[PDB]
Amino acid sequence: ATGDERFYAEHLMPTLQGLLDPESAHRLAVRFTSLGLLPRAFQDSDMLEVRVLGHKFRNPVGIAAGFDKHGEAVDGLYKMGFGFVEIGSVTPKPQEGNPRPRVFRLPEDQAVINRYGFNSHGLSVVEHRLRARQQKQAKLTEDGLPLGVNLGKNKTSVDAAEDYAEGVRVLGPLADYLVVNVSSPNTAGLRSGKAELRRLLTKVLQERDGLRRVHRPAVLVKIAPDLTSQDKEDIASVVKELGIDGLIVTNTTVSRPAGLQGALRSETGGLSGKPLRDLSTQTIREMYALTQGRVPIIGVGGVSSGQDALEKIRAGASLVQLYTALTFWGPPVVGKVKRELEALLKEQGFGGVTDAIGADHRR
Ligand SMILES: CCn1c(CO)nn(-c2cc(O[C@@H](C)C(F)(F)F)c(C(=O)Nc3c(F)cccc3Cl)cc2F)c1=O
Ligand SMILES: Cc1cc2nc3c(=O)[nH]c(=O)nc-3n(C[C@H](O)[C@H](O)[C@H](O)COP(=O)(O)O)c2cc1C
Ligand SMILES: O=C(O)c1cc(=O)[nH]c(=O)[nH]1
Repeated sequence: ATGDERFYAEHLMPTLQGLLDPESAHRLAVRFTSLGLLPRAFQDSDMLEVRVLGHKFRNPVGIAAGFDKHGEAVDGLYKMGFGFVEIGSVTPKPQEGNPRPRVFRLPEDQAVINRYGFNSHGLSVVEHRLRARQQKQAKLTEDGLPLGVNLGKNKTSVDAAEDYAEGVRVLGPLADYLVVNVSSPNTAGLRSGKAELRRLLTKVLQERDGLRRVHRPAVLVKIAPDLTSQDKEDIASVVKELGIDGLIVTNTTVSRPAGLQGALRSETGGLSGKPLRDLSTQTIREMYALTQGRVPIIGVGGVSSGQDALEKIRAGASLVQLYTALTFWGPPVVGKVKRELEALLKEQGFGGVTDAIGADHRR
């Protein structure tokens, strides 16, 4: 462990989180990151490179959606050491989200509960923000640092599929991949038969296919950790039938695992961090098997170490993301996870990340 890792985790982060409300802490982090005011970041080795979704990824550790909802801090996030950045969720029209407070810390559980409710600057604002750096991003992507854009829907929209279609049209041309986020716990009706998922995704794929080739992103579906076995079967079937490019597994949980200690455990919202970790890993495992290992998965939920990352990779993830760990460990967590993952890959006889993807299924 580095000097910075210990100082951030043992002293700086607990101190700052003790002085700030949770949403203020989030907002300041976005500001600092946007300005590049960051501790020095670990040099990515060849072992960490992954080729998937039509792109090179210099390392397999990404920032999950929700940290940079409005695409304000993309360059700072690459500076932090992330191999890829996902922004959003972005809704078609601007919207405020839920009333404050809407983010809650559970430090005794290394967890967070949020009910932001898709607060979003909206597609137009985000479009113009990404256009301002569109060629810089093209070079970053060529250098193995791709960009994902996560699409949401407005609270009052009467046609969910049209909201996602609008997102594809507006931000698709600026993204390496898009995410159809049908799994927020904090918008009424979002997570809801099989035929309607098929309908929605058919429309999204048609819109994507209508973009010019150099502006044509991969399309992924991000799913909840709270799905029934039937839901998971159905999703796998639809994904294969339509040629969806990948899955993001998982969003936050509306469950409250036995054992949570935080005083705020019974707040409404999605739970993230350590209590979500294994529920998410197991969802990756099931989705990989249901798709015969032929559908790339981005694994997310409770990653704070190289071991956590490798467990998701071995379960079937090609790439991982984190968010909640950053709230407790700060920016040095990114180098920590990468260093630990490289060490474990070597210790377990893997030539690189690619060799470990889905390795548990071959035992
Ligand atoms: C879930 C909302 N949330 C929270 C509170 O739960 N904290 N938090 C968060 C909070 C963060 O720091 C808060 C305390 C801040 F900015 F005031 F220092 C950070 C973070 O990485 N900060 C940071 C940075 F951007 C750049 C340099 C140095 C630091 Cl310490 C990253 C985070 F993700 C965050 O996003
Ligand atoms: C405060 C907060 C906001 C989030 N916002 C979004 C979002 O807008 N869209 C989305 O798909 N996921 C969102 N997520 C979920 C994360 O992307 C991720 O799936 C989940 O938090 C699990 O990862 P973690 O345990 O590493 O945080 C959010 C999570 C948190 C904590
Ligand atoms: O904006 C939110 O409330 C939100 C969206 C989402 O997809 N996941 C989450 O945990 N929160």
